[PDB]
Amino acid sequence: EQKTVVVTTILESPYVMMKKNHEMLEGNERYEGYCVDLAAEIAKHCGFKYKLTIVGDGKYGARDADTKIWNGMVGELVYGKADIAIAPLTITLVREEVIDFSKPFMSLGISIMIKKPQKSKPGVFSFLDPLAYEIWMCIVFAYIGVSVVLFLVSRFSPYSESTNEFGIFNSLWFSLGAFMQQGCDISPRSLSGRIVGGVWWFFTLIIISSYTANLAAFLTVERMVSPIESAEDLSKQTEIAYGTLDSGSTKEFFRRSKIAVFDKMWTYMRSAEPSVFVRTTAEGVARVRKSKGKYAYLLESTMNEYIEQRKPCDTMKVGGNLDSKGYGIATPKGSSLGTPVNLAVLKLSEQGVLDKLKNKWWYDKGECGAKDSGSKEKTSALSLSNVAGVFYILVGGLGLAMLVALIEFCYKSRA
Amino acid sequence: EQKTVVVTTILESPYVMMKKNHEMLEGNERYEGYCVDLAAEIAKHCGFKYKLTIVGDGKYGARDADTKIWNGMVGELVYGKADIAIAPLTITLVREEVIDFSKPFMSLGISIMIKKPQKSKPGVFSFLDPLAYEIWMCIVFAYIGVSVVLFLVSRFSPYSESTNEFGIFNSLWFSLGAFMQQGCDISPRSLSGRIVGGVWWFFTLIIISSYTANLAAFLTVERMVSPIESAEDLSKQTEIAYGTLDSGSTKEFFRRSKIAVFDKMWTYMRSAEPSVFVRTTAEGVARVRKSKGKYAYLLESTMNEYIEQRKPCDTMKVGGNLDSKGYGIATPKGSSLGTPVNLAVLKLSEQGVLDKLKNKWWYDKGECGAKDSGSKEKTSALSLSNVAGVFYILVGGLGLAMLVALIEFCYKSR
Amino acid sequence: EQKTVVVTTILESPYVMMKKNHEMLEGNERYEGYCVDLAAEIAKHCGFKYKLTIVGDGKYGARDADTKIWNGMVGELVYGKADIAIAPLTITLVREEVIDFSKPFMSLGISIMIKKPQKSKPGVFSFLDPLAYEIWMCIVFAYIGVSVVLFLVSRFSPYSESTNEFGIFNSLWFSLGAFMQQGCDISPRSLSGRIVGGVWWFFTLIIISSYTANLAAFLTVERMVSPIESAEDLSKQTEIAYGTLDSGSTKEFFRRSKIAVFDKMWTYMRSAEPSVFVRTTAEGVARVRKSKGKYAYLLESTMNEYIEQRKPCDTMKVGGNLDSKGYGIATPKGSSLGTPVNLAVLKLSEQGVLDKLKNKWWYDKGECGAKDSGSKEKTSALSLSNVAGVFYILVGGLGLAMLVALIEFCYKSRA
Amino acid sequence: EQKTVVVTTILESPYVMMKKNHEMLEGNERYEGYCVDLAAEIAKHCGFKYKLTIVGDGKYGARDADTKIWNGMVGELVYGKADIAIAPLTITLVREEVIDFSKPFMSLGISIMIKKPQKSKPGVFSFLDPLAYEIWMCIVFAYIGVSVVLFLVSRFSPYSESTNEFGIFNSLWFSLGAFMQQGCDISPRSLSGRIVGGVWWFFTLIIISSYTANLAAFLTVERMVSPIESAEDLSKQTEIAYGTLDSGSTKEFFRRSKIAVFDKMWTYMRSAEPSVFVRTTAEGVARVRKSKGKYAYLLESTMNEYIEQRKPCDTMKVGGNLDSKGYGIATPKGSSLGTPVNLAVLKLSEQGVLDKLKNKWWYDKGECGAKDSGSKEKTSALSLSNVAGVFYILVGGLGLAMLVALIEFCYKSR
Ligand SMILES: N[C@@H](CCC(=O)O)C(=O)O
Ligand SMILES: N[C@@H](CCC(=O)O)C(=O)O
Ligand SMILES: N[C@@H](CCC(=O)O)C(=O)O
Ligand SMILES: N[C@@H](CCC(=O)O)C(=O)O
Repeated sequence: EQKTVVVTTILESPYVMMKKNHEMLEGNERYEGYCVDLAAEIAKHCGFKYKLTIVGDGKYGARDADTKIWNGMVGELVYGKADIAIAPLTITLVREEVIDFSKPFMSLGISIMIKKPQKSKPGVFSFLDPLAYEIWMCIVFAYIGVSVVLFLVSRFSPYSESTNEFGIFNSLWFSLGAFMQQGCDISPRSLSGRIVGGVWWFFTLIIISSYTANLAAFLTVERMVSPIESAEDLSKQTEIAYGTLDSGSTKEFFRRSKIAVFDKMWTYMRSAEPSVFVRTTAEGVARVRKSKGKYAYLLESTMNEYIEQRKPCDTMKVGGNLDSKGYGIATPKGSSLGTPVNLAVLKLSEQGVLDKLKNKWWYDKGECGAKDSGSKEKTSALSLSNVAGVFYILVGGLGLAMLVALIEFCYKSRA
Repeated sequence: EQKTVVVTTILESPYVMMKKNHEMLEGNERYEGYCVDLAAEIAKHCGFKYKLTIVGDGKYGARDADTKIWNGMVGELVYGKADIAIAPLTITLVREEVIDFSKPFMSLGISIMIKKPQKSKPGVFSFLDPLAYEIWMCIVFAYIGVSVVLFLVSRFSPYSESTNEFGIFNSLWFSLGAFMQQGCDISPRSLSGRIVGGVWWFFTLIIISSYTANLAAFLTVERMVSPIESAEDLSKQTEIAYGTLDSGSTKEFFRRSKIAVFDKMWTYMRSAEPSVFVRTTAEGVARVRKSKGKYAYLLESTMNEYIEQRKPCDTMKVGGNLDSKGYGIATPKGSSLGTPVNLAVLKLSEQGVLDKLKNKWWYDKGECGAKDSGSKEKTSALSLSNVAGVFYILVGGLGLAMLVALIEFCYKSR
Repeated sequence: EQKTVVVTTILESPYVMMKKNHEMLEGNERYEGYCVDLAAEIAKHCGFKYKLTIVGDGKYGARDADTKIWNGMVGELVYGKADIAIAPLTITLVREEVIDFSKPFMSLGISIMIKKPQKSKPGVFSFLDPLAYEIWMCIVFAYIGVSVVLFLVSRFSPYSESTNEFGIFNSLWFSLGAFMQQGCDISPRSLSGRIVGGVWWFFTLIIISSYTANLAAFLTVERMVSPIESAEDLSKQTEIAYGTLDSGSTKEFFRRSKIAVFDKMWTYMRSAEPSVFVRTTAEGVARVRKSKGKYAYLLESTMNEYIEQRKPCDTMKVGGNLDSKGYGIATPKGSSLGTPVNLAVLKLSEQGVLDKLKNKWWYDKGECGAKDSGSKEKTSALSLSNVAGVFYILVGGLGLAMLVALIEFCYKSRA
Repeated sequence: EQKTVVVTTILESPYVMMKKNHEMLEGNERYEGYCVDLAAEIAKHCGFKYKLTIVGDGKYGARDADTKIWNGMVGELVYGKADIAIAPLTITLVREEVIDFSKPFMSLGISIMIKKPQKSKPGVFSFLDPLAYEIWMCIVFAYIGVSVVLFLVSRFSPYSESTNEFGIFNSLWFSLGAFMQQGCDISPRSLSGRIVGGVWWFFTLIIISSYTANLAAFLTVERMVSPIESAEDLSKQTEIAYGTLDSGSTKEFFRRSKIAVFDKMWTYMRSAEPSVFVRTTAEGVARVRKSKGKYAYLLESTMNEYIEQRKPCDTMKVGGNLDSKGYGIATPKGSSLGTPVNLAVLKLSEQGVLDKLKNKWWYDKGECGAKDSGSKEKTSALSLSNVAGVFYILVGGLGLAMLVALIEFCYKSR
């Protein structure tokens, strides 16, 4: 052995994660993840020891403005602080000119991530929502007064007061049957009473119509929600905001491309304020979760499709991949080990362990059941929950009437 | 000029804007006069130092009557206190008399701006809206006629008369209960009466279904409708006062205008009470936003559009352009600089840099861009104020209902 | 002297029009219009003899790139067959370099033009349209059958047929009461009759709801028509095609300006086939009038304002002016007439005689001005006409029942 | 001294187009398109002389079985008919090892294409649809319970036998007459009975209002049917058939892909009985359009998005595409032409000129703006089919109703 090769790597799940008790372990053993396995396979096949090292400045890095200095992991490769890079370093021309890459071993595209919109489980009494509290309260008050006036008018000295059935209790019973439009078994005969009947009928006719119309409009508006799709709406949408990782090559791609859609996006991202960019993936996704709908995030599809299956399961992909790129193992210019590394990559590809490792690492952590897949878009049908409440009132009424009849029996058996 | 010039300029947000560090920036670097420094191409060719200098009077300037004294920009040019102006100033013959002008770099016109309309409170009797007056009337006459005809045939000589309930009072009662979809105990029991009952039921079914459908449509889609649209409306104006900027050449234009509609407008604005004119852009803006429903302000369309995208997005252009005029460079008569700089404007129009000059200010600040019907806030509950009218009718009817009973009681007292 | 200067002009209303008796008249009096009047003021100020001449090739003309031979009126002015031109020749830089122009005497803007949307005249029976013919037919049969079956089953012997009131006529009367949801005076007694009643009730309950829902939808859709406004979204609309005059200045404007919306307009004008372009203003207007709704036209606003006020009145302005331009008297390079002509124009402008002409040729010619004022038809409410039909049925029913009572009298009166 | 080369190409409609003067022109003039002007630009940079020819086999063509002797388009290179290929051909290692390939000029991947869905014939019982299934049972059980409780409370010794009319049969009849608003023959005389009578009315009012509202919502903004969410479903179902273009590189990709779903799909298509593979793009299109969506076709998405715009717009992409692959120029081993064109491809790749070509050959050909619903349909009346179901129920009810009377009469025949 000549020397242990110094390897640079940057923390991102599931490529690299801290071990449960890494502070107790050896420097190489401190880490666990996809890249730890791939590095051990390279170490086996190429036959040399290695030292895992975290990137000190913690970013992939790009050309510095107006200085042409390189920072990040790329910086560590060109200024000789380390010998080989095993990390999600993406291949693009502007860095190919100064560092060398192996053959690609994984494929990816750009993706968009948003919060899941809502969980709108209907309330036990949502059916009242069209009319609001005040109207119901005033309807209740009017109900009483109508019966009281009808009764008082109906019973007075004909100066023969017994010649009508409109007692107090019947004077209540009539208004309720009137209000539900169920008709009645009796009719008032006085001029005053006929006036009262007319006006209560008109009141009913207005109210029921207004309620039905408003409810129809309410359900119709919901149908046209039309959520954002295919990333095209973000060309014109402006209530939403979006941004990307800093110093990543997503940013270079957006500011360098000239396709009118992505040119418009870059114009937005360079003019939108305050700064939409974010310095780490973890707090970027935390920013999306906090914004609870208003801020979207752009990221590599591999990472997006890792996250949405994790425990919180509160976010999802939208749209397809916008382009295509690949990952590669990287090494300094003219490093003689680089071609052995390419051979190792080719052999591990042919042996299919690149499949083995991915099938190990992604699906086991996919503990979310992926329920509510969207394969049944409500079928427009009005579910029982939306009106459930109404049955409770009916059942309670019938339950009450039993007790009423029982006390009526106990009365009639002793009065 | 002494190989040096002080370029007359005015702070107007679409064309010249103060930099933040204005306490310490000085010279042209206090601003971003990209609207000028391309026309300074000939200033580059001649190499003379140019200072973008604030116009001393802070205004477009004017020419007095009688004395013909020239104010602000105009004064300082004609008095030789300044030498060249690249200010956003209107081409007009009254100024061509004493100064000369380049080819205009862009064209614009008179525009009119009002406070953006907003939904008002519902009327107490707004529950009537879906059917309009005529139908609400005709229903009544139909009801009367139907009751009378039901009465008549129901009291044909039975062979003894009055062998049925159907008196005129009872006939009105029956027809009223039948319209409202309520339990009516008595029955025609006879061919002509049954015929009358049928059609009346059909009629009431159709009316009710129409009303509910139309209201449902009404509550889904809203349109505020602007109250005015044209200069003709401004000639038929009820209360909304209007006037141009003071010292603005549009005012002189109105004084000059001979066409009968504009002459009537001018004579009104002359005969309107004082403080009908305003002296500054900010004053007009503040007056318009203060004028919830009382005043309207006239300004150039380019400023109107430049404001419309600012915050708050609560003002709007209405109507078309009233005329057309150019904006251009102005200079004292016969200046050795004013002649060749016209070549700059020409060749820059050929280069088409005018498009960049526009975009950099009107479109880079698009900000408050397109809003449309895509998604809406929840319609929310129907408020109590929107149907309140109905309750008053009910309580009024009940309150009335007692009096008839009391008078009946007193009537039968002897 | 002056050798009878020749003036070129192109026929276009209202600038120049044929005299109705031009078949036999001679001289400049053979014409009428704005321009032939204005020629008299030029002759007044210059004091020369002149002749009107019709443009042979009938178009204003353009560079005709790749051959670079001018044509039209401009052709006649540059190749020396025309001494001076007085016509709606607009001033543009590509012309000023070949020919001189005077000071502008009138101002113009470009405008869009469209057909009126035809008014939705109500029908005498428009109220039936929600429910389609076949259902209206079949309801009658269902009614008849139900009534007959109810009668037959009601009056079959219970083991005695006098025990129920459900005679044939009463059986016909029950069902009509039931359909309109207006209750009834009597109820079927037997099990079979109760079954029939329940069935008919369910049927009517479905029908009435379906009718109301459909009608509400039908009205709602009408509201959101949202017709083309400001006409710039013709850059986004594609169902409606639009043309432009050939060899006119408008045809140059869309190639020569380079604002993005006009770029895509010009791209459309390039690609659309059959060609949107047209040879003469009259037949372009004819194209718009016949190809109602789906076709549109671009023209100078002065000409549009002339057209839309004429008696056919079937077309209108839309949107504002796009830019600003003017017309001037024109003359060859170095012609001595040019400056005298400019002085004449200046004098007539200051003397306001330009208006003294214009007023005669537009304000008197307009004879259509009907616009909604004071109140508006379109606002919200249903017209009487929309439900007119219903009142006729009611009136006819009441009118019919009189004759029934009269024949009832005629029967009994000789018993 | 002089030298020329022969080129292979294929008439793929977005990439190469037959010029109308197809009778007698040369291949360097017969054709236009993305491949044609790409080749012209390449020859502009590299300077070499060439002649265009169609691939003589006219197809991609399959590998020779068990020998892999190359197809026409590759053989014309390997067997010296041509020296350079510029065609929509997939980059793959099974080809790269035999011939060299340029840097890819585009990145693309497989997608499904299916027939655009259309309105189906309405179901005979579609009148049920708005109120959902479970509710209908609850209504029935509530009706029964209400009738029983009414009867019991009506008859549990209200003080006794014969004191009231409310038999159990009559109680059920009352319950039914109260729901569907109609004539009420009798009424509860007692408090408990009136309580029972009350709430049922409120319940029926709510139910009816809800149904009629929702149906009206349904008939505006239809937005219906989505038969396939992704090829996942296509792997779960078996009714709709599918397959790739024959000899296509998709077939080789599936032949060796280790993903369980794709391996299942491969084993199925290999095991599929009828002719699932098609030889030409035209065949795949015609087969899909014919099959009314019962067959689905796999292709590279860059064709799919082009065909989508070629009217009629009756085909659509679904799913977010499958994978990523490159298209590039190819060159046989040892050919000197290889690197001097590869450097030109690199030049074009870095200069971005390809974006002009993409605009010229895809986006300038965009026509089908009906995607955005640029025109608004107009509603139509309900057909008899859309409600026909209820009539059968009515007639069946009457038919049943007649039989009871006869059996009753026969029962009372002794
Ligand atoms: N780490 C990626 C970028 C990741 C991202 O921006 O989402 C790169 O090397 O560019
Ligand atoms: N811009 C105008 C002032 C505003 C106005 O005329 O109303 C001018 O140059 O005088
Ligand atoms: N004669 C007009 C024609 C206007 C047009 O049709 O565009 C001109 O000078 O261009
Ligand atoms: N014809 C291309 C693509 C076919 C496919 O998509 O499988 C090739 O075989 O290279």
